[PDB]
Amino acid sequence: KGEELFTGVVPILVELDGDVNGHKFSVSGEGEGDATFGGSADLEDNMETLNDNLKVIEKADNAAQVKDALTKMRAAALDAQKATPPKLEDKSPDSPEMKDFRHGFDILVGQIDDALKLANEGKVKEAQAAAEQLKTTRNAYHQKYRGGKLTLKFICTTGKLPVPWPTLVTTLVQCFSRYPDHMKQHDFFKSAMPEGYVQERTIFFKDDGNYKTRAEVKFEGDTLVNRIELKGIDFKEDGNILGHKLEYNYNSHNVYIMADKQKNGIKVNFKIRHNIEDGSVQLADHYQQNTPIGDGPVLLPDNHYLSTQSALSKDPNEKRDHMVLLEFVTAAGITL
Ligand code: HEM
Repeated sequence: KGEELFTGVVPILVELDGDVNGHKFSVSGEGEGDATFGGSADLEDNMETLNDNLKVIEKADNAAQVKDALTKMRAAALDAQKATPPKLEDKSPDSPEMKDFRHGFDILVGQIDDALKLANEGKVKEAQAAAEQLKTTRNAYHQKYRGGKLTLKFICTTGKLPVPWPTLVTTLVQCFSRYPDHMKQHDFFKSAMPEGYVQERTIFFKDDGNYKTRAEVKFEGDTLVNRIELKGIDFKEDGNILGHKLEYNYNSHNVYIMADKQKNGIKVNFKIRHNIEDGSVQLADHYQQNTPIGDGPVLLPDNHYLSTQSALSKDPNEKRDHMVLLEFVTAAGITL
């Protein structure tokens, strides 16, 4: 059926026309997605350890906490180094790709030791700053070896963007989520293809204006395309959106999905958390429905959720206003 069109890498194109508070603009993006699910219990678990202990470091007060945490990551690293990631199952253990994979953890352990030295000395601040640089390695290596890669570069084609890039992330292809083999009957998104689906949202920015978006996601030839119109009203000119007070980063979220039998579709809600420069957080409340375009039948799911992670970055050679996006996403909430 429609999931078959996602079994390999798929080229993507994104076009957005926006008007916020009268500020018109256009964003155009291209890239690819890779929705196939493959998983390793061992890596999953090593990666959980790594992930949790980084957060412990970020919030820690004293060196004792940071040392303890860094030591635990180091074990996970060396253990993760012996695994075979799902993306490289078919590769020889001594292949160039598997060597690079292992080399990724040689860098990572190197960086951890750097952070250990600073921690042992009592330099908690400096250690936390050295712990941050691990993220760069994670991002580089996730982009080569982690499953479900969605990758896209977006350019503001009308010049300077009058809203922060982070606020447009959600709007700018949930058909590229990884549904685990047992949850494949709950994947509305892929099921609707190639005729595709209409995706509508209202996004309420706490104590500021709202965005209201309408989009068509469908295959145009071999490309999965996402085309959106977006109106923003009621934004405050010294607010976080129009005042450009949002940090250039993105958090991880749960996206809650349920069937909407009335509309042969799905209703969807979540709350995006946008970090602000001063240290505060600004909530973006998402209300969403999806409706098929075609008359063909479509999988209506049970309650479940998508778990998301995103890295935002820049192309050092790009002079236009832009955003590079790396994103991994997995359906969850239903066992065997
Ligand atoms: C501090 C650094 C890192 C963190 C915080 C981190 C975190 C994570 C997280 C949270 C996941 C998702 C696990 C899940 O889906 O349950 C993951 C997956 C993965 N990571 Fe990392 N990671 C880091 C570094 C690396 C490095 C250096 C590599 C490669 C050398 C790597 C390779 C992978 C792979 C292949 C997956 C997919 C696991 C699977 O699907 O079985 N990671 N990581």
